[PDB]
Amino acid sequence: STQQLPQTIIIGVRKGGTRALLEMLSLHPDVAAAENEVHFFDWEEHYSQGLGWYLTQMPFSSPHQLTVEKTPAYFTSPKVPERIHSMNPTIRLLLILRDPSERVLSDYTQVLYNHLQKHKPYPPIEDLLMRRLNLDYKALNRSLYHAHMLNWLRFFPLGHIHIVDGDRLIRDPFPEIQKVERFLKLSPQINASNFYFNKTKGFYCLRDSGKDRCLHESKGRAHPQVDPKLLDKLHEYFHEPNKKFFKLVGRTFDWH
Ligand SMILES: Nc1ncnc2c1ncn2[C@@H]1O[C@H](COP(=O)(O)O)[C@@H](OP(=O)(O)O)[C@H]1O
Repeated sequence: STQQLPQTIIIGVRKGGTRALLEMLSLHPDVAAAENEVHFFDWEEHYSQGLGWYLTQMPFSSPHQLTVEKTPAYFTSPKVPERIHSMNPTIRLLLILRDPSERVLSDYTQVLYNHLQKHKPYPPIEDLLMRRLNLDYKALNRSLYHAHMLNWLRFFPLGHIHIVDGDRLIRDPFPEIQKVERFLKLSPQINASNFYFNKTKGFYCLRDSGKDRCLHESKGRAHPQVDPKLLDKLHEYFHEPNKKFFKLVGRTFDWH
């Protein structure tokens, strides 16, 4: 066993289901996953240390294993594509995407939770979204998939960026995971019996080697109720950006 630079990276999107994807992929015997978000290419304190530092953060892997890490920030970080390209132009990238409006709500809910833990006030999402639609709200920008995808496609062939349907992963993960295995040239080792639905959790959980487990409590939070009129501004806001994205990647998703 040795440390190797990652042959694939889960690059985002933030709140798209990056942890679920990593854990599920790690069920494969030929996959070695970094346990934590590495934040190599996006944090200057990390990137300035060089690829040698990145290598030290990698899991140890056997000769027939792929090494993977997930850092959700990469996708929406302008500087990151060029840096990854510098490390490895032929790398295979995984991008997991959810409905952009739902992703916005997921993003808000996490930041709300962060504030609650610190006993700090945080405004209802309506306050952040409206001002007309508030275009200064950073979570909106992270859902502009077309805009960010353009930066990546300058450096990487579309064929080397596999898009995981995050909505479908939540509903029925196995078929999505099968496509990831194929994309990565992995043998189809994962099976439907590796997944079981937990009604208490409200999400699918993982079964392997006799051990059963659901994702961390921070994964799968209830979203707030939103003024319907505001939700409609939200859906409308993304309607055209979605069209542009569908044409860019040659694929449509069942989004609002
Ligand atoms: N099996 C699973 N268990 C829990 N959450 C899952 C899941 N599969 C997908 N997810 C999604 O992963 C999201 C978090 O993504 P990330 O790890 O990138 O932050 C969750 O967002 P929500 O908490 O809004 O429901 C949830 O929707």
